Amino acid sequence: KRVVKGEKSFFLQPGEQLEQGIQDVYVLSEQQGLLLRALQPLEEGEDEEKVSHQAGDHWLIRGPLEYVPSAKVEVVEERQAIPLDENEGIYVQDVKTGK
Amino acid sequence: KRVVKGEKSFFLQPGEQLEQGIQDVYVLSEQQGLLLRALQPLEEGEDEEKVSHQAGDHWLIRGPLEYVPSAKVEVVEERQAIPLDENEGIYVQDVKTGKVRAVIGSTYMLTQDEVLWEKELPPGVEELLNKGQDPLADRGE
Repeated sequence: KRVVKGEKSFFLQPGEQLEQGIQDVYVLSEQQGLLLRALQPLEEGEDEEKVSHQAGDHWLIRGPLEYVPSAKVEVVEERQAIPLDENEGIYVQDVKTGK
Repeated sequence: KRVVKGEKSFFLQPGEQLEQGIQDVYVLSEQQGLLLRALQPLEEGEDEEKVSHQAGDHWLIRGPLEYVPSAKVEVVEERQAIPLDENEGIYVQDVKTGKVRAVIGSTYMLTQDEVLWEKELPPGVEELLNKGQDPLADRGE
């Protein structure tokens, strides 16, 4: 597969095909995040540092940004921030450790 | 038999055949593991060290990894990690030795040769556990 993003007009050459059609890019505020798992060992240098991810790793994207998924990356779930007043709280469970 | 993995396009030459078709590779997080038994003495150097396995050996694979089964390896069971809160636990039984114990605290995936044990209680004690919560509270009846 091959991912094409941006302003671009092209013809589908004989053999090529779109997977699901023309898709719109994820656009995210700071109240919004994406949970998305790797499928292969991959690298992505968005900032100066390089984040690596092994074959089954989930991770969380967040912030004012636009994100287009890679071919090696599947998107699992869209998250939102929970607006917590001071002296209000939730009970989270870190399921890797259990705490 | 012969196992072909990866991005590859080929023709089935005259005589050849697929065993069950185009199959998708096992992909595993750290909450997931595979139990899979050998059928012949085999070697596999995934890391620098070499693990050997005799003809009937089960073992457990775990982690962020992708795994394609060998022709000498049969897959028995898919495991998941049990999310255990602190001060919560399960009763595992190592069936090679027999020693049932209690593993309490962190999350736990049952290794090779471990099974879940069931703790039964004497009659009426379960009625005391579920019904009577706080004997300072509901001690009236």
